[PDB]
Amino acid sequence: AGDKGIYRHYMQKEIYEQPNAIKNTLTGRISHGQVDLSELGPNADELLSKVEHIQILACGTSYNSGMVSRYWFESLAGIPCDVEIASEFRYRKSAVRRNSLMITLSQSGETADTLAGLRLSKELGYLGSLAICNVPGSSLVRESDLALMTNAGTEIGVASTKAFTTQLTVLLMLVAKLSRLKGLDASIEHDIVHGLQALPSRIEQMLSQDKRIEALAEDFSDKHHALFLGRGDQYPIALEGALKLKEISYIHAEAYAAGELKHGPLALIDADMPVIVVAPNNELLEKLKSNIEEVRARGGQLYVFADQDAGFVSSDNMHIIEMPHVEEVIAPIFYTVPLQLLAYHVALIKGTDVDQPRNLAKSVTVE
Amino acid sequence: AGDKGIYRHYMQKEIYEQPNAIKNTLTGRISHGQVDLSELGPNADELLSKVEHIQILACGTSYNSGMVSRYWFESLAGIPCDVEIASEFRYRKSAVRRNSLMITLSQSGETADTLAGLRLSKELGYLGSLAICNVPGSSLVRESDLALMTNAGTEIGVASTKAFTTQLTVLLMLVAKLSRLKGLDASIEHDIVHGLQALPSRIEQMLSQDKRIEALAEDFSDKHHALFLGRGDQYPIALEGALKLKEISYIHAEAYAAGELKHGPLALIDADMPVIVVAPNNELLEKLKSNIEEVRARGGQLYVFADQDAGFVSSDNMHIIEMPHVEEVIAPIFYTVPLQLLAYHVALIKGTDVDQPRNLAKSVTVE
Ligand SMILES: N[C@@H](CO)[C@@H](O)[C@H](O)[C@H](O)COP(=O)(O)O
Ligand SMILES: N[C@@H](CO)[C@@H](O)[C@H](O)[C@H](O)COP(=O)(O)O
Ligand code: NA
Ligand code: NA
Repeated sequence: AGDKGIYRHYMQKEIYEQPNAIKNTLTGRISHGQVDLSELGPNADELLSKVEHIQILACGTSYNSGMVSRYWFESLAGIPCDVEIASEFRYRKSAVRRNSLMITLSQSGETADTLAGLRLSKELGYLGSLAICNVPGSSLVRESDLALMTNAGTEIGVASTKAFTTQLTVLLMLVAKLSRLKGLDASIEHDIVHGLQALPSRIEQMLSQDKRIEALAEDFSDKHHALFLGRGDQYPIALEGALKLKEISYIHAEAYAAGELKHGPLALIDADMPVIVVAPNNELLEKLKSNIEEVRARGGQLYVFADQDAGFVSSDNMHIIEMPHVEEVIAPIFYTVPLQLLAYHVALIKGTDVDQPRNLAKSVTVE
Repeated sequence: AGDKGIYRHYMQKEIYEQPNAIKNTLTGRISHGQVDLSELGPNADELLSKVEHIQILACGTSYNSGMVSRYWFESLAGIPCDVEIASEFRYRKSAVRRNSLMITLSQSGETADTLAGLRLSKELGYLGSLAICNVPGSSLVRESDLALMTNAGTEIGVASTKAFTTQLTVLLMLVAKLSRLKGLDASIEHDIVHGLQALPSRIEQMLSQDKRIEALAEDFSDKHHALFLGRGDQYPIALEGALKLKEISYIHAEAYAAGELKHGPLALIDADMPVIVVAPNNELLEKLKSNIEEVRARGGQLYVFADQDAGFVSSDNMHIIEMPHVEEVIAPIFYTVPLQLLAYHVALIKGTDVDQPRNLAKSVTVE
């Protein structure tokens, strides 16, 4: 499988390779401050400029990356985007949108549900298909019209880390390139390229503070439940942080849109169910603190990952886990890191099988 | 709040009122075997025929009804449909679709997030708005262009039951009416009207077998977790059955698309986490049984709600909970019932506050 070097597990290694991985993914693609996707060929732009809707299919952690990207495609490139679990798409009769581009996200490029949604799509009237993948020569790559490799290097750990952040990096580059094809304000693209060029050092910063996440992991290591909350583009990061905690600690962690906490889940919260919040602004955190106060009688606690610049202050049931300020455009990618490290340190404390969590496999090559 | 008559709780009452409620919702709307929405006025059809995309906003149980309907709008009326949590829509910059109809679903008609998504939408370029609601003269009704009341009678129980099934009934009628405006095969509409006219007696049948659900409730009443799985149009019913179990039993029940069980959650399953499956076909059940077998060493068990006609047979770790055959078009509505009764009987056994579950309120009139 490969040399782990100084890391104890492939996953830890892959988490620490994120900066170099994202660097590698940017290589050849940034030319004079603009996204250069010329690796796609001379007719690529013709197709891309035709796109009026983007459809994304994937499973697991790859669906979570697609979900983040939808907020980018719509808010920044102004393009309608839908993301769907691959198995759900493949078994339903769908209404295909005018001039829709079909994108599949997959680390392995072999996931059966995703490969099937792609095969099916060819007969449904899509403008064409684009594979974002980390494995060259894999089926999803071979069978798509276009492919943008993430170039993260091989990922051996079953719970994906660098493949996810490099996927979001390729996605943001596509959003950039599409904002330009649509003749949208050039600042949209520059903000993205700048967020991207900073990203590697911003994660390297996040990594240097791993010891603080380790301490936090002690408060979750004996818990059997956890609720992860996020709003907008951080909603999917909360999805991804609960998936990672499920995957390698086996804790029953579920994600929720922050605004729906009150429409149900507050009834479950007690001391055995910590609530994590991913990069909330002030207005949202005020609501959440008011919600957690409703459950103080049961020891409800909020754990808030947030920009030190927001000025939030920890209280007895609200713990601010301060992070460096970072560019809004890349914040979803950056806030993933602490959630990967949290899951990893909980797994270490418990002594679970990080690189091969029970009953899971790197890629599900069967439907 | 009203006479409970012979029922112990408003919720139980509201669950047993479903047949009469759905009847009441169909009243005046079925004319010579076709959906008659003429209550909307003379220009309604002009607008509706213009629709090329449907956007639905709601929270909680109302979002779950919208999610079911998306599969109907796309598979039957051939119309692109997107459903979004109201809070998520209201805080993001979205890409509005060409000729999009905006629909809000709300029992109370006052939910702040949903009312806000509606207000915002007026300035975004939607063809117009339609409120499906159970409270007349409520804000969402007053402020929308069109409204289709569910006429379920008042719902006092905090966890919604008849408002949800009457919402899905109004939704299927709209799908029918739109298939006709698009000049689609007339059978689509007749299948729906027939499924609908049968529905009341089909639920009355489901209700007569309440004693069998009660027995099943004993197997969940001491559990702290539960995974609900569903595929396609039953995926949202699994969402709704896990929400109900969360709401009134306080058990940590989460729903998952059946095809993603393998992409994560299988690592969590043990004896303290029963897996429920909602109306799977043979192909899907074979996969799920193969998945549950992977976790036999930890006592993993599947509880399958399914058409007696499928011929499924119970085994030591797969319990078939047989149901009468029903028309495919209304199956999502019918399979909701047993999940409402399961939650209700678990709550009864535990002695939790069914009609006012801890920390919840009928409608969340604040954001
Ligand atoms: N390994 C898991 C992610 O941590 C799993 O959910 C994975 O994301 C899923 O199987 C999709 O795999 P793919 O990206 O290779 O398509
Ligand atoms: N009462 C709950 C449903 O059982 C809650 O989630 C509710 O669905 C949500 O508040 C939406 O309310 P509404 O339908 O009145 O808009
Ligand atoms: Na945001
Ligand atoms: Na189906």
